[PDB]
Amino acid sequence: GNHKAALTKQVFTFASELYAYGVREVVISPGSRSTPLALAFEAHPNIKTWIHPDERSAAFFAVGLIKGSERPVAILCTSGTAAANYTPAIAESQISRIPLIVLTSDRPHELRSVGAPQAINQVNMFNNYVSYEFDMPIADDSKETINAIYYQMQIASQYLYGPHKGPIHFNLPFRDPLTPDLNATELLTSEMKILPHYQKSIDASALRHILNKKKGLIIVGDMQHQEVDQILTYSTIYDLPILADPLSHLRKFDHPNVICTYDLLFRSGLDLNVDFVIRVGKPVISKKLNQWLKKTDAFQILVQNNDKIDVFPIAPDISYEISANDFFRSLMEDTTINRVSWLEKWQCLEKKGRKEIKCYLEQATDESAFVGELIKKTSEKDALFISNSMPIRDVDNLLLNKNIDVYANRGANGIDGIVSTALGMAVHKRITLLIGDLSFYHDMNGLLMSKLNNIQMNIVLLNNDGGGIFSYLPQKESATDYFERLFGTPTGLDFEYTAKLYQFDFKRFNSVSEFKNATLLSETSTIYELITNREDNFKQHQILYQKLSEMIHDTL
Amino acid sequence: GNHKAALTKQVFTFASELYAYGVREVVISPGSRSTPLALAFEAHPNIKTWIHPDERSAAFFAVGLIKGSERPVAILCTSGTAAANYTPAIAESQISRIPLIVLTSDRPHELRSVGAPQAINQVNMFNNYVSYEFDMPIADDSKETINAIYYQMQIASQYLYGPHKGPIHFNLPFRDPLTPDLNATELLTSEMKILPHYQKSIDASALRHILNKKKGLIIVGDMQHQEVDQILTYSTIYDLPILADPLSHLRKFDHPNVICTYDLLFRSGLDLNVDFVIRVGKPVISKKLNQWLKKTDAFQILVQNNDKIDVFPIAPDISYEISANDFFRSLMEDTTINRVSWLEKWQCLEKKGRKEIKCYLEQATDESAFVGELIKKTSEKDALFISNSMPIRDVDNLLLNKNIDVYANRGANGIDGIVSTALGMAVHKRITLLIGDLSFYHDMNGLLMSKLNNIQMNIVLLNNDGGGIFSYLPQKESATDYFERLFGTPTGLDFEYTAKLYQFDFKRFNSVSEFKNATLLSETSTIYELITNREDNFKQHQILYQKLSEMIHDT
Amino acid sequence: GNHKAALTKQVFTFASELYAYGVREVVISPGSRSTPLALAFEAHPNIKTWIHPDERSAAFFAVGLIKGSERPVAILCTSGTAAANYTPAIAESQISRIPLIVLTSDRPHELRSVGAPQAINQVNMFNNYVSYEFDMPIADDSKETINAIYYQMQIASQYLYGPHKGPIHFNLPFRDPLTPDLNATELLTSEMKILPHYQKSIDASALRHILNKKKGLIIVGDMQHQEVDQILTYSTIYDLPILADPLSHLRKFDHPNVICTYDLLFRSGLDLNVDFVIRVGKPVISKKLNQWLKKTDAFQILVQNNDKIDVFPIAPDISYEISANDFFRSLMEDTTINRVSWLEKWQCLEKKGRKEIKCYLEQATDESAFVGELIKKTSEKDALFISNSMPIRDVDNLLLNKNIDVYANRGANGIDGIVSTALGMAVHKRITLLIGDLSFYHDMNGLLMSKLNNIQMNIVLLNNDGGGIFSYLPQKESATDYFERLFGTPTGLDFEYTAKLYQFDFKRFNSVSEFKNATLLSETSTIYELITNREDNFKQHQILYQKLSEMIHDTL
Ligand SMILES: Cc1ncc(C[n+]2csc(CCOP(=O)(O)OP(=O)(O)O)c2C)c(N)n1
Ligand SMILES: Cc1ncc(C[n+]2csc(CCOP(=O)(O)OP(=O)(O)O)c2C)c(N)n1
Ligand SMILES: Cc1ncc(C[n+]2csc(CCOP(=O)(O)OP(=O)(O)O)c2C)c(N)n1
Ligand SMILES: [Ca+2]
Ligand SMILES: [Ca+2]
Ligand SMILES: [Ca+2]
Ligand SMILES: [Cl-]
Ligand code: NA
Ligand code: NA
Ligand code: NA
Repeated sequence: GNHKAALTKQVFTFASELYAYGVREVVISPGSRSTPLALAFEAHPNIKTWIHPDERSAAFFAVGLIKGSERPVAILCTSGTAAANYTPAIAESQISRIPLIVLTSDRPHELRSVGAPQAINQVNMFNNYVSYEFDMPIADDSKETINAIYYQMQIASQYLYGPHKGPIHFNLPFRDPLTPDLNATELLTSEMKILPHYQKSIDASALRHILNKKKGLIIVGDMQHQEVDQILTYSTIYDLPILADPLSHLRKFDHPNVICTYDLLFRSGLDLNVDFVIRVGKPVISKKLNQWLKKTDAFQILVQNNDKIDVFPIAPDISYEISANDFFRSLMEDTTINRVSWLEKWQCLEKKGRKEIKCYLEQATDESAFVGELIKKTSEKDALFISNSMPIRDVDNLLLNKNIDVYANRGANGIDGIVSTALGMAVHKRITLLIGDLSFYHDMNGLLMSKLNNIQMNIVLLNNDGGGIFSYLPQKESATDYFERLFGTPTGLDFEYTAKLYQFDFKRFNSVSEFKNATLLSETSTIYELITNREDNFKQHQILYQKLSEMIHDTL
Repeated sequence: GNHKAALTKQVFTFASELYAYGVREVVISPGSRSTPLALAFEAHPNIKTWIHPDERSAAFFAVGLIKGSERPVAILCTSGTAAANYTPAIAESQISRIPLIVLTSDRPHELRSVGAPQAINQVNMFNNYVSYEFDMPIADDSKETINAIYYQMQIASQYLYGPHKGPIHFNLPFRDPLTPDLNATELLTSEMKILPHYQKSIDASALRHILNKKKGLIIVGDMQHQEVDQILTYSTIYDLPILADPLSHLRKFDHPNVICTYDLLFRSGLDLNVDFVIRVGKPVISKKLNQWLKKTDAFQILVQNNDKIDVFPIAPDISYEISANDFFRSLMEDTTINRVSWLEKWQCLEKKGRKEIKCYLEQATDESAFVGELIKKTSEKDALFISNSMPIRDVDNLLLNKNIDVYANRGANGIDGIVSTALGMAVHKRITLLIGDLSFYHDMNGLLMSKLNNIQMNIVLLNNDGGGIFSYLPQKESATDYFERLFGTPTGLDFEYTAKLYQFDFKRFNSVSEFKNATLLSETSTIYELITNREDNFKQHQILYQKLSEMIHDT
Repeated sequence: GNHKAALTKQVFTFASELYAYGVREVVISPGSRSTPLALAFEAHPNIKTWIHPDERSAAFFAVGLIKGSERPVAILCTSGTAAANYTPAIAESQISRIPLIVLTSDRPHELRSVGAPQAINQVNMFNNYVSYEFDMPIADDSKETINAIYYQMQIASQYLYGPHKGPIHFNLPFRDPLTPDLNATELLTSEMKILPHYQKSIDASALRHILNKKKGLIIVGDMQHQEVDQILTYSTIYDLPILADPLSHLRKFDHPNVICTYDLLFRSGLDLNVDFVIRVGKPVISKKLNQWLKKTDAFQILVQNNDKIDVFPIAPDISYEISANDFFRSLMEDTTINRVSWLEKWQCLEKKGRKEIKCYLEQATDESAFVGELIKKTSEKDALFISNSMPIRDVDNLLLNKNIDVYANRGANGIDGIVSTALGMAVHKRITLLIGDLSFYHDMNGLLMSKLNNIQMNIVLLNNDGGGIFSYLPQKESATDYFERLFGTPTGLDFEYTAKLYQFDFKRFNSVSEFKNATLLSETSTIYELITNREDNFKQHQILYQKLSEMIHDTL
């Protein structure tokens, strides 16, 4: 069997070469044309498989496995609309730099024709998002077509780790008959390639005249899956305040120089002249702080550990493509700069601000109170996955010194795929998901992975019956007559039926009090639905956004 | 063994199928990777080859071969930047709807990699301009890789004829070794395909209220390689004036209803009220007429025999995708109205305007005087290829009732590849090329085909040492300190040396008096360089542009 | 009016910010729609313009200015097929990593429509080649239209200098009226931005198990515009032979470990067993050495100082993105071993090989002898620009220890734009061009830059009236009847007329004896045409390709 041999050799060598570069699990979607490679993944004894019927949720689930395992994961689907369902997670992968390996199976080269049944053009179909894309040769007996696997995987490997990391696309034409020879297990190897690892440094001589000024600020944004330890060391030696995003992983250390309440301080009118700012990582969540960067005259230095850097919210004076740890290690040099006065001011504001939050949280009965209680209930060394919209903004204002991790899909900021991404992380981590009802409806299909494979994850569902974030927009007042139809968008759905469909336990609370004396338990994966009111949430959030306004004028 | 026989079969079949759908000649550029299909065309007894070392001029030479033969023509190049040089003529073919078949050879799929030596991405590299692009499978002995030719040639044929006409692209990977079995001549077939022929008609009931209004106008723009006879029939029966562009192929008939001086008329301040206009073809050359279309309140009907209709310069009231003949034929079987005084008003403007042009052409000493003489010197039933920039504007104003044809690359309006396109038509037609010096410089490499292949074609070279069209720009006054350097851009080239290099005879005229008593009949192809001055040309053109202002006010 | 001020503020700020990021030259092509930006470049007192009517040659001319100045250069053209003529130089810039800045002028959105007169789609029209593309907004009075220039310029700057270097695209729509206010000279500023610099390092310990083996080779390909000195330092300490390409810039040092005759050695039948190879830079010219790399089972390391690494001709076992100097200074932490015998075998072969080459050049009378004599004549510390096809193969075989630099277009290996690229380099460096007749005809229009602006550059034209390189192909014997028509392609042109047209001096040599006893350097730029015969060249080259056979007796 000349064809069966070549197809088996190609498909089994490809799966092993994916293993050789770090792939340990794949998410497969059912289909006919994907048969040869699907069987290779299942037969390979060191590649775990996950079968997912929904291609959209499957790709977001794989994004979750990548964020949880810190390894590249591959997805495999058949030809046609299946591949088109990958685009949302591929788009989030592009911005968030997720090493997602997209494999689309195709008809053989001689049979392809755009416009035929189930025949879209798949070659370079993700060109808008990926940095690597290749159309595999058809399998034959020659040595050159096998070496293409080694040749192309070596090129592709530069996009799976380091700063060039991002989604890649292999298009794989397969000729009938499709089923390979399952006896050739000798071609299912488990070798391990040596991966290149670098270390960077910069000469900061021309920068010491800035860094030696007194009123300096370190601003750390999204830093999931990066190391941040040397940021704390530089801050301790040089007395520099750190404004730390929730996704910076820096608030859990309880560092005496970490400022967590900056979004409330700036919202309430904090206005200080600062000499320089060191923006590290992806942008922060705080709308008000990002707007302050577009107004300050401070010297701006941006530090980001990826290629294709974007300088949101404003072009800095210099942009460094380097890891935060390597950057701050180049900056350590004995100097006699006293800025204790500058640091003691920020340490003092943060003290009073942390106190005012605790006073608001004692009298709060709104959605923000529910979020504060979940923060209190989360065990140390555990993790929260926070959905987009308001949950991630409440975490910013409310997470202070708890030793926990928070994760999010803060790349494209979509409300899609949150369930699937959280579940993928729960495969490897102890995580609890916090989500609004619109995102929960968006990726309801994602719960199938919990039902079929018993992935342990509780879900804290905030149900204010629509889009709450829009209450804080000007259209609530300038388009009152159309607000609830265009922006409210209530579903009115009974999510207790969702729990029974996907075999979650269900509990509903109508006040923070019942939530306070309850206990989240890992006996089974359960959905806790907390009922809030969007109008009530807006009123109470307004109270919170101006709580610090008195201390600012008082400290002045 | 099998490889040579599989490669021969695929490549000889592909060449034979191209013949079956209309291809009779190809323009090959040298290279190694293009070996198998290059030898196929040369071996095929009914496919003529042209070998051109400059891929840019080669693609424009193919465009000319298409325009002169009215049959699709293929170009073949090797992998790499050879394919990238095709892009200018591919972009011109997208707008002008030229059925140019673009064949790029590639390395085999298993060896492909963007960034390797001589390795750009050729798959869908012309996606920005073509309506059909295919990456062929590597040659096999199986029937399905051979049937892919029959399958994709049938799909690609819809872009070679009719309204979907335009450029198409095949990327052909070839595996080493690349030489085919030249003795397998049985696979070099010469079948001829039967092809669909349609006729269209529209329901004109909801257009009769417009068409029965008196003050109507038929505006015919670019109609190259299209049939226009029923336009004259409808105009005769219904007393409608025809504002005929030079490229409409209508001015040569000396029809009593064809107005040739509309551009000067509208330049001189014509401001008649019009009930409706029927715009047929691609946009006209006249900037002033296209501005008037953005101002008139007339009912606008657009008629174009091609898909992807663009509606320059303004969206009409209705757009019909139909040939001109099939459009006017569907309106002919109707009753008639009396609009004779409207037709005669226009006929009187044309008679006096033509009399004023004859007067101007006796005094003038500028570039437009040279152009008018060439029209007079052109033998009847012969053709002219007009460059872009000023020459196409001067033909618009000066070509009246002469029985000649005029062609031009009026899609992208590029100054590139003019020489090669003109020579391409010259293989099939009696053609004289009129061209400015900068465009002559641009495609000087295109002259190689005249030397190597003995293409009889004379060249009238209008040399004013720079870009004369920019004299009529507001920058000539508003940016005078920088004008000559930025817009003038003289070369100072002695084009007699170009004539010697490419084995052209040469003659240089400094005045229109010498050119008038000269003769363009030549034993060998020859280059006539006519020396003019850009400022002198600007000043005399402004008199020409305003000449009809007094006669217009006397109507 | 208001439009004239907003337009002026846009183009004057755009041109200044280009200067701020390093642009000093711009090559403008005439057109109407380009008027605003064209006058801005002319009016700017510290940007020099070149005016070129042929966009194809113009873009290759800019490539040469980038190579000569080692700065980014911008090109500007009007709408339509003018931009399409840029494609070949952009393709070469993609592979060779040339920071070519492509500026295409476009109609405003109200007149943007594919199919309209002179209206091709220009936005992302270079998606196939460039690393950055942007469609500028139409100028208006808002500050954000200006701020987009500062924002986008910082992003685009990362593609102009480092390992991410490559062609970038700006499409700029301009609305009538087009003339800017030339009295607003205050907006044409000459600030200079600070640009980041890094130093990388790898952990040599991961390669330890390989680099302690004795039969190791360093193979250095195209390294032009790169630092190369630490390769010599590393090879000296560790006794490693260096096979050096002409474009490696390493042959001009007479380093005891540099091998320049490897190609002839392989052609002459050299067989060798290698423990490891370290491939540095872009691929080597030698077909034999690249074919050998596909057959050896040595451990292979690839090191390139650019992103988007391709691994031609075979997949290495590991590949590093790092400069050669940073890589080898990292390998300098290892202790040495004993491979002195291995080095001696290579040093002895190179000694006899150089004597055999010198012997050949005394006897040869073909195209080869002309090239060998041109190298001898060239002044030291001057430079050659070598065309593709045979001249670059002959320089590989004949260039030994002459103290000169060699440059070429070795990305896409096209025969287009060679003349213009050398001329661009001659503006910043002392260079003589060596080019075959078919490539000379291909870029004949590029000589306009020499007539108009009086660039000093001699041209050595190897005229054999056809494609000489195809003599060495299997087609010469397999399809001999069609060879002259399809591969020879004689033009029969008398290039004395080309010299008169572009105001060059002309001298024609029919014998190597005439050429050896002549003087080339002169006050005026000269075209030296050396008539040779393709058939005799093939035969004499056969003797050269076997001139080193009597030195090879045993496998290395
Ligand atoms: C895929 C996608 N569609 C739409 C949006 C726009 N969007 C942002 S927030 C939001 C509503 C989120 O509602 P919910 O999850 O209930 O949270 P809440 O606003 O109540 O906190 C929408 C539709 C988006 N970000 N992503
Ligand atoms: C490829 C290309 N580049 C630029 C232009 C812009 N352009 C239009 S007309 C013109 C000048 C051409 O001058 P020439 O052919 O000498 O004729 P003249 O204006 O003197 O009549 C130019 C550069 C173009 N049309 N095509
Ligand atoms: C743009 C382009 N077209 C075609 C080729 C294919 N090609 C490579 S070398 C060559 C011949 C070059 O001839 P010439 O400059 O006279 O050099 P010779 O072979 O005689 O040394 C050709 C056509 C190419 N590399 N690039
Ligand atoms: Ca909600
Ligand atoms: Ca001119
Ligand atoms: Ca030659
Ligand atoms: Cl030497
Ligand atoms: Na498995
Ligand atoms: Na033939
Ligand atoms: Na200037």
